[PDB]
Amino acid sequence: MKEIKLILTDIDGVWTDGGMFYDQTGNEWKKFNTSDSAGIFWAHNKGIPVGILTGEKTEIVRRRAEKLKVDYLFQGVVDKLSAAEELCNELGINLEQVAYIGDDLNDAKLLKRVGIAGVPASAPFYIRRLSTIFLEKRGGEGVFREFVEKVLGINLEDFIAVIQ
Amino acid sequence: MKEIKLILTDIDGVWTDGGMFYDQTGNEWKKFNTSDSAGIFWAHNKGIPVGILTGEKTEIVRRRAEKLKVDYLFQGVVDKLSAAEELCNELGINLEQVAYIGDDLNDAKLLKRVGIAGVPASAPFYIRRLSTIFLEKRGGEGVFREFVEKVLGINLEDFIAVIQ
Amino acid sequence: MKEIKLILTDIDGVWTDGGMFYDQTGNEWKKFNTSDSAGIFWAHNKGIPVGILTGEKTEIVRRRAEKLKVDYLFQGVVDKLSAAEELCNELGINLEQVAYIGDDLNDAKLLKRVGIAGVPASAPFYIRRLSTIFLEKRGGEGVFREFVEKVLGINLEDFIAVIQ
Amino acid sequence: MKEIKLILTDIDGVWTDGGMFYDQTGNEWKKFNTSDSAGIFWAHNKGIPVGILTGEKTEIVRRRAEKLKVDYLFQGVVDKLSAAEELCNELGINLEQVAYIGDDLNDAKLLKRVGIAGVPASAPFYIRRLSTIFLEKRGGEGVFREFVEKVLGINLEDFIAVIQ
Ligand SMILES: CC(=O)N[C@H]1[C@H]([C@H](O)[C@H](O)CO)O[C@](O)(C(=O)O)C[C@@H]1O
Ligand SMILES: CC(=O)N[C@H]1[C@H]([C@H](O)[C@H](O)CO)O[C@](O)(C(=O)O)C[C@@H]1O
Ligand SMILES: CC(=O)N[C@H]1[C@H]([C@H](O)[C@H](O)CO)O[C@](O)(C(=O)O)C[C@@H]1O
Ligand SMILES: CC(=O)N[C@H]1[C@H]([C@H](O)[C@H](O)CO)O[C@](O)(C(=O)O)C[C@@H]1O
Ligand SMILES: [Mg+2]
Ligand SMILES: [Mg+2]
Ligand SMILES: [Mg+2]
Ligand SMILES: [Mg+2]
Repeated sequence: MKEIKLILTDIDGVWTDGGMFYDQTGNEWKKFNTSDSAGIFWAHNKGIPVGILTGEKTEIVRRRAEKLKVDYLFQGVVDKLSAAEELCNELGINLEQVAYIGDDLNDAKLLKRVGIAGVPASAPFYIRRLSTIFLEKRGGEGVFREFVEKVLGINLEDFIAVIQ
Repeated sequence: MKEIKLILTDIDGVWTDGGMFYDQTGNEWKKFNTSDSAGIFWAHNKGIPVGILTGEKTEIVRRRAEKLKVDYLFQGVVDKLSAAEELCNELGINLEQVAYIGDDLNDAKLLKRVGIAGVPASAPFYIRRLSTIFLEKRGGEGVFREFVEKVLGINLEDFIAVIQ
Repeated sequence: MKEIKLILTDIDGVWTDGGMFYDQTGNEWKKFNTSDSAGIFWAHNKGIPVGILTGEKTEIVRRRAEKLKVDYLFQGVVDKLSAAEELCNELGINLEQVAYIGDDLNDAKLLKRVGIAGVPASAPFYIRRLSTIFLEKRGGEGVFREFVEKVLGINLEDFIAVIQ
Repeated sequence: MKEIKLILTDIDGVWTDGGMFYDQTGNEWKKFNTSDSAGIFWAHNKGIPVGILTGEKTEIVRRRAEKLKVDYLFQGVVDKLSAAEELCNELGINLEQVAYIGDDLNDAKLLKRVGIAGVPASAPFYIRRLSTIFLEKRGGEGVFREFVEKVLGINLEDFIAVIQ
């Protein structure tokens, strides 16, 4: 499929089902899926970097990005298209060489500009229709992994090669 | 769609799937869905205030309401119809100009009196039948967003206009 | 529906989906569903007490029981049939006048001896086949409410009566 | 079913749906399903030890292993096949007498070598195809219980015998 040099991803509604847990004390949680770490694995296996673009800003996400050895983390991003363009500048690539997955309004402008756009099955219809590949999985169900595997054309042969 | 001047909403079973998480220490959680924040976005985009009426009283909900810039928050409400009527008086509107979404016994009197009544798909059947519009989504699945988008007639053109 | 004078219930797998959340510090959580409180409402409306029999013993459940004004709470119960017999003996009640809902091995002896036995849709097949009424809901989905409404014959007329 | 002398299991994605909950303070949760404890019950009832092999290392799992009286607990395992072979050598059994359930890349080598391999319905397709028995349940839904019951041929007669 289309050649990709950078994989970018939103968090809420992609790495999660959109859930934001609040308690009585000011603490907050997100629920990640260990399945998604394999998306980082396949990307790094093919020598492709992964960056997170999120509108939120939390220690939750910083620690998760650390655990998964994500290459870039941008939090509190107000303009994701600008952020992506700037990062493309740094790497000497075009948006045409980027695969991005997001699920909501703040992702729309960037989704429309990238080489491959992914949107989970759980997303609003007017975002889902921006997706250029079909994703079966919902947010939090391992849809980041699904996206990476499809974008990179990971097949049974690739699997067999890594489990020797 | 009927003219609407105020959107009101329950929390438990609408903004959540009814889940109430308890630990061993007296703390408590709810799980919100980031998708519902777009309900506030659309309402405010159309100049319409949003109010929360809940029979619970928690810091959980105080914090979530603040995060989403909800216009009105009423907690520990014992009589939601009276509460809605009083707010209408203060605003110079009548219940026929209100859209309300709720899911259970304490919402029924108000559901029967508003201009547009919404009830999530997850709700008890005797409450569900009070709904005057069909909602596909369950509590916690983004059903508040679904309600707002339906009530305000948010369409593709409206979406295209905001992502420019 | 036959005459019922006491409604008894398990917690894990009935009031919850079986979920037991553990953290890194020795704390523990359960997720309840606010829908189930209506089960207590209907029982009390009909003048029927509710008791909890659970094999676990937690502050989680003590607090939840208090919040819902449950009439009886017995925790750390090893022999649920004996516990039920002893409670009923204090109240003058025959097991045939009891409705009990449970979901697992420790509930089977009691389920086989009560007037109405309920088992959630999510339960192991060997237990589900002991249910004497059909319950559509899974643990944590409001199946306690479902059980009470069916056992007490709660219909649209009862609903109309409480909201008028 | 074939002769089994040891049951081994992964945690994340088998005993859970893969969920990893992070808060703002460095704490972490997993959500277990009480249903899975019956897996240990049946195994011990047939005189068969159970061991956990997991690549994570948490107090969460120490606590859950203790609660369920699991015979062996190995965490931070990087090579599950080697760990299993070493354990087998110690017990004087071979891999053909082991039943193992896992869901992801780190489980594949061992799944290919055991006497009975189980993989939950929620797992990646290239792992699921390694399963030698059909499992209907997803991670966190009681799939460890399902695996044990199938591996040990637990039938209605067994159930009847234990509830007398
Ligand atoms: C070899 C491997 O893939 N390690 C991955 C593990 C396993 O999925 C986990 O140990 C299963 O139990 O998950 C992480 O720790 C995680 O999602 O938190 C990230 C890590 O990159
Ligand atoms: C521009 C915008 O829509 N901001 C909304 C964000 C994004 O949905 C989030 O940043 C996605 O990562 O969610 C909130 O913070 C929230 O649900 O907590 C409310 C806020 O109004
Ligand atoms: C009138 C009524 O139903 N009160 C019930 C409420 C409402 O369901 C809740 O206020 C909705 O927001 O829930 C509880 O507080 C609860 O489940 O914790 C129990 C209580 O008996
Ligand atoms: C007799 C029995 O099987 N006890 C099991 C209980 C019951 O399932 C529970 O008490 C239901 O309320 O679950 C555990 O405590 C657990 O999953 O934490 C393990 C324990 O082995
Ligand atoms: Mg998002
Ligand atoms: Mg409600
Ligand atoms: Mg139970
Ligand atoms: Mg796993």
